[PDB]
Amino acid sequence: FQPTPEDRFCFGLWTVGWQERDQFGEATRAPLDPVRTVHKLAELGAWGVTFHDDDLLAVEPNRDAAIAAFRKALDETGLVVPAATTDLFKHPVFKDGAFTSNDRDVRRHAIRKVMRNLDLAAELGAKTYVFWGGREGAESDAAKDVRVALDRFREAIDYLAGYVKEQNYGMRFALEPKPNEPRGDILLPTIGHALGFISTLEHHEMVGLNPEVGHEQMAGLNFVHGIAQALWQDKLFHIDLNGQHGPRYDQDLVFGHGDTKSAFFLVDLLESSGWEGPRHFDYKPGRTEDAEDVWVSAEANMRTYLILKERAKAFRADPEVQEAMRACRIEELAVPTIAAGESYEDLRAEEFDAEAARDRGYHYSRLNQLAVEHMLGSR
Amino acid sequence: FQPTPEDRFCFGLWTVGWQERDQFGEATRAPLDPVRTVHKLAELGAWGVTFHDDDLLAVEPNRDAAIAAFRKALDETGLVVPAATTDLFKHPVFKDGAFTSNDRDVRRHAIRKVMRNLDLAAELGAKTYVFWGGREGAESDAAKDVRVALDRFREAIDYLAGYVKEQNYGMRFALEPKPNEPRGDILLPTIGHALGFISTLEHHEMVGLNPEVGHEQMAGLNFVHGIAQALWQDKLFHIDLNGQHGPRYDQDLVFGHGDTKSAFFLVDLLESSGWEGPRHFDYKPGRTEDAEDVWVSAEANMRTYLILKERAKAFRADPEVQEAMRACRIEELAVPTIAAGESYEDLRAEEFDAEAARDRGYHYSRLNQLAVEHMLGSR
Amino acid sequence: FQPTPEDRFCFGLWTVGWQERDQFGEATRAPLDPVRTVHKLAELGAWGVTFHDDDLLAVEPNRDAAIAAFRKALDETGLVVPAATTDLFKHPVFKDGAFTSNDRDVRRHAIRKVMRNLDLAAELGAKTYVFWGGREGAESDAAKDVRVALDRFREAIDYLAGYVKEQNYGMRFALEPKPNEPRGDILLPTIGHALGFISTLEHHEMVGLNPEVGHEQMAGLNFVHGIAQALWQDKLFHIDLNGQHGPRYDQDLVFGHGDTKSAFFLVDLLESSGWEGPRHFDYKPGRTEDAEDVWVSAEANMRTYLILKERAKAFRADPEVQEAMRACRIEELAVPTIAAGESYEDLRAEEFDAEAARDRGYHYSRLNQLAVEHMLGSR
Amino acid sequence: FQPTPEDRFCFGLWTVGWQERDQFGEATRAPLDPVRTVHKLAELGAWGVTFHDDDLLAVEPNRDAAIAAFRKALDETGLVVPAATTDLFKHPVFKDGAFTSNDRDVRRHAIRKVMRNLDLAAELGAKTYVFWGGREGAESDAAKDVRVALDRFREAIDYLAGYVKEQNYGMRFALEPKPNEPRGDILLPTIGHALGFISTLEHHEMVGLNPEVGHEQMAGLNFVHGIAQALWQDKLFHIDLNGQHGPRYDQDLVFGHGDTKSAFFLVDLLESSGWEGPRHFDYKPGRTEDAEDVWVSAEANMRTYLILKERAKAFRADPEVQEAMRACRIEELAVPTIAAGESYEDLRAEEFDAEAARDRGYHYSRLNQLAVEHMLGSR
Ligand SMILES: [Mg+2]
Ligand SMILES: [Mg+2]
Ligand SMILES: [Mg+2]
Ligand SMILES: [Mg+2]
Ligand SMILES: [Mg+2]
Ligand SMILES: [Mg+2]
Ligand SMILES: [Mg+2]
Ligand SMILES: [Mg+2]
Repeated sequence: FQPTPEDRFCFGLWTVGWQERDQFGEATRAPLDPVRTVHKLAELGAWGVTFHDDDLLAVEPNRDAAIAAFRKALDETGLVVPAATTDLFKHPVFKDGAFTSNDRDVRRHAIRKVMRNLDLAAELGAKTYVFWGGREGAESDAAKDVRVALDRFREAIDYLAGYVKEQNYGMRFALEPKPNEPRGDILLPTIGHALGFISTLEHHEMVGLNPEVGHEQMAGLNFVHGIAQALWQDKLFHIDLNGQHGPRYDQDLVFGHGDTKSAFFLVDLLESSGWEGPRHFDYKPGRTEDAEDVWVSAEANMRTYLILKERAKAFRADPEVQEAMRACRIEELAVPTIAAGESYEDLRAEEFDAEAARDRGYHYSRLNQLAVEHMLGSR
Repeated sequence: FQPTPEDRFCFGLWTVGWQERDQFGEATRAPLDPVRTVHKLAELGAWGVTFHDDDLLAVEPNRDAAIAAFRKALDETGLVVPAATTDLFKHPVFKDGAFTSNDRDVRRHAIRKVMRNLDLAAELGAKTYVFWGGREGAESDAAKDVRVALDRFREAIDYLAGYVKEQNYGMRFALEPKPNEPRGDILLPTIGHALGFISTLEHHEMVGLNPEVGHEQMAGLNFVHGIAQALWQDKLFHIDLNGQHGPRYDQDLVFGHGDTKSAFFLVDLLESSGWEGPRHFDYKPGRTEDAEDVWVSAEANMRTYLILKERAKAFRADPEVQEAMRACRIEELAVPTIAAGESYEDLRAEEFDAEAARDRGYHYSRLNQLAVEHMLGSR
Repeated sequence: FQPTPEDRFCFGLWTVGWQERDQFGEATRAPLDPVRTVHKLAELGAWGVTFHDDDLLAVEPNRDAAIAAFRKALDETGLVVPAATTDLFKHPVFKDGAFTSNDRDVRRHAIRKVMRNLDLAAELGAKTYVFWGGREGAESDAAKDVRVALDRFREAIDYLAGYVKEQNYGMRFALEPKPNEPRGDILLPTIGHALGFISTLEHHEMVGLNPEVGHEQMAGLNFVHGIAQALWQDKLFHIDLNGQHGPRYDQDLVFGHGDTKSAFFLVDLLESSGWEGPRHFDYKPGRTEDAEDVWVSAEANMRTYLILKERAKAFRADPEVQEAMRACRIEELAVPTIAAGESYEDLRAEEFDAEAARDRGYHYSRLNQLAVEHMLGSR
Repeated sequence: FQPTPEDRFCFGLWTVGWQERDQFGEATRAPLDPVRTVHKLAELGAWGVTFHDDDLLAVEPNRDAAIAAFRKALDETGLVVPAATTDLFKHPVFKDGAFTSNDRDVRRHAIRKVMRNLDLAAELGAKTYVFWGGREGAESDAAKDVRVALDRFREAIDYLAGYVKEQNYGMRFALEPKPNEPRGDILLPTIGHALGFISTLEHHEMVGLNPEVGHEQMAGLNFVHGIAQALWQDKLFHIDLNGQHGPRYDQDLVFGHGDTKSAFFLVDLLESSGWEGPRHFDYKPGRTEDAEDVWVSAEANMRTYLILKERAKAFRADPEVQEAMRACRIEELAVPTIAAGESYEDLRAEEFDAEAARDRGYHYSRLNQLAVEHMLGSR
């Protein structure tokens, strides 16, 4: 269960570099030099790293010197930068939003900040750029008219998309939904809301999703179903893997360590679909954990993914599972409901005896049990 | 606070006619004759009624005789039928889904059942047809590949949309999202997921949403924000009003009796946007309630809406509120971030002093308090 | 992974016998003869069966004949009856509550109904009697003063406890908490609330808990922590095992098929604590499932428990895990904070350098990863 | 709606003094001098203030000078200190717990820190001392054996209770339940769990609850029902008022601004029960809000409470409401189920015709609607 380059595992600098200052307590770890993160991640088998613009400054406040030290580390290790993003949430000026601040001068500041990091991302070869609208939203319904906020959100995203097209950066945008926290409610709270928003964009073709396991689970939604819809619409441009124990604060646990059963079926879907995107982890080591524990937790993300991958591969390869699937008539769902040359009257000429068929079973008990037994390594 | 025809209040037959058989107990009220519902609703000031195809049979099992008695009641009262829908969830053959049953013969049965009621809906003048995919989904991830289920869901909806176009019925379709119950997870679980799905339809122009207060709240989402996005995309084709106390079983309370503050801001948004759709109630009187209580609860829906409407009208008309809104700079959100003749270099030529502006306040405390005081009738 | 009598697995008649009529659809399975359930469960390795009084009537409406057929089946198989309970929730007269109905004649009916089944339970050798107050509660705050409802709840439970003492039945009572459903909120909504209530009872010594995995999880609570507190107070008199996917309707999935990670740690705690109670399953096979699927799902409960038991046994036996636990200083939590002969001034004479110790790590990353790897059968 | 001393309104220093640094951003307000808070709160009509030990140091790092400046402000204003508490959650040494840290030296540090502030609280006349175990818990099940953690929790609380008895401080302890945040799960997660824990204490008589509106609502529980049980057990020693929008991060909104309907019924219960405790607010002004907004938000807490108090007083005084309550037979719940001289055979001699009574209604529709109409100020 050792990670390989083909696994395309990657981490944000802000994950292993998180200082673990929470709502009720001080930081428990010192700032981590991104240069050390790049070397330690490379040594563990990570293929790539991602960053917010300001992550580069964790120990070096001079932006030019911080960028140079980052690139030197990437040169020495061969670590790739598949994606980058903007910090539009820490600085107090974004307290009311970034792209959707009431204050026009703040909105323009946000756009300019992204443009500078778009420039840097392209030079590093990042072909995907992530947008998490963490400050876009409100704590009360009177504070923000969401129709007008979406006007400004659409305006910012389409403006930036036209910018990258003018520069011929060849990049795609990935919107990261989140239902709440730090805002009482965040705009585009789920995979679905972001998909609906994307379809109104002038530049819709180059905008897709960066769904996060824990974010959809904060709303109690099924992450596997959401990823299925993202794949179905060809909008899975990025993914963020972690763990979460349902609707509460964003926990950012190690992938597989929240809803493990859902993680098993997520890996099953990613692998079986042949999705070729990076397996990116957006997690926090934990406030109990020291500097050495950090690398244990980074390894744990990749190892858990690899174990679940083997379990899911064995699950689908098992003749007992393929037999159970046929008993459930799962493959019959792929047959079109309507035939190619079939008219409305052709359809209404056929009848169905619903009373003869009312006692059909679908035998998911067997398939469900084989799935669980495979996950637990007992088959 | 007496309802008028312009209020466009309507009820489904299945709401006041619910027998109150739940997961753990028998029915507490006898079947209600739809003819009596039409007369009692008309007497209370309702403008319209809606129905599932099979609702018409509550006391009369002969479909032709049940339709005739329904139409006679509608004739005598002047009650309108703005919308109709299909029962694709009670009969055991739909236990695995209707449009997304594994069994092709069940999928075709579902389509034919809808087509018959589309025919009847058009004759009654319903110009909106509602689809709640209550059986579409699964209790376990192994049971249903959602990519393939969405293929079949899209296929059914587009097929039916082409049917109504061929018949020149002039109707629009309204998809009703729901996150769970009766299925462990339902396909298209939120307003967002349905919007994303609609955008892939061949007949996307004639398909929109029927969001339900309690359904989005079962996922902890902000119903006012979701309706705002539906309005923003011009997809609010129908609405279902009721109450809910967050993530639990679907409660179907009287509108305003769950999250009252959210109901206040929902009415504020519906009225201020000028949305002209019907105010439809999808609720249950309650298992403690007898046949007479039923009509008290129906009146309570309309009365609560009307009180909240007056409170929201007074809220926006208050000079103190308009002053607070200006202090918050709410109106400045409507100013485009980017000017019409502004280039990228024009934008990057301007700078922003983020440190000079870090202590700006937005003064939502005052606006929030005026909103609450208006809701509570104290202003 | 074959069940043995020492595993003490048991099922309620209402679990495998559930007809799968839900809030939105008809029953999909026919009534199941309890006689057949007793034989089929015995054949699968179940050790015991439990029942509501009225479960015995599923196919035989004559109570005396139904009891006789039940006892004959138990005689032939050697199946034990460790516990019994009362149906105080199906009949319409309980629509407002049973012990806490406003109507005094309903409260007295409830008490008499329990007394009759207490009599039958004793004859069958049940030494634990379960109380699920499923109708005790309200949908609105105005409907039920909970202080007065708890007066009546306490009165009923203490009255019944004195009855069983007068009869020398030697039984204990197990209160089953549930946060909601079918009521908007149920009285004694969690393990905690039931413990607090029990401590006010005259007969507190003979009253404890029947916690259910899915019930605490409907409130987002940690079932393992709750069982730990129940064990800590010596009040775990019964347990109900199933699965649930967080806050939504009560799902009654196969044990281990909801939050599998929590199920792993629950089995770890039950086994390591040496708790000797029965492992009772309160689940539903599923509405997609036919009569044959039912027994697959019953077997699946016991098999999943047994696999998790082996994984947890291997987890604790692993020297790597014991080493990780020592690194975390887990065993040091068992050392009393205060020594036996230590005064307040002795304690205040010692000082602690909090700044020297601020960077201590607890190394849960390693222990967490070993736990997950053991659950997944990879160690 | 102007606050008076009899309203007993109070605020923690940490509420209006919160700097609004959250999980994703910097502080937006400067540290607030507690001296200014005492004067500004007094001017607004607050009756009291409470504090964590370390709150006194917000602008003055010398503890003796900070205490002296605090007491001078209290002298000048006549503001009372009804309660105090300990910061056992900010400092990194508490990252694994305070009373339930694995490390014995940390547990003893926690106890000594509380003892010093118990000493100061007594001098200020605080007769209630609050314990929020915010760091007591875990993010994973392997990290903390809750049985052993509760041993140490009980040990600390009983030790401290014996200390205050030895000193003759005459104070009572108030345990503050919270389900999660900052820990994945917190020990004693609800009102119920704390009540059960209290009943095992040697010093149980002097230990009760400090329930917080938003904390129970984070678990989806009914705060009014929980307060009812606390009152019923005579354990409501303190209360914390704020607002929350269901299961998500702890929001700390202005009281009445989350679940307003529940706040209405909470005020109804507090006032009608005659509970004489302080009405304490534990809230945050909001990250959008500046130094002046802070006092608007403090006033808003008291004003919202007072408006709801008037609405609830008018509700109960309304003859229409008393008539509706009688129709519901609410008063009949107060009649004991069993008569004083009634034997088991006397009870079993009476019979109940359940079929004659199955169609009784309870008419909560009318009472519910009158309650909502009163809350909205329309009666
Ligand atoms: Mg996150
Ligand atoms: Mg992320
Ligand atoms: Mg509903
Ligand atoms: Mg509906
Ligand atoms: Mg259950
Ligand atoms: Mg149960
Ligand atoms: Mg709080
Ligand atoms: Mg508090």
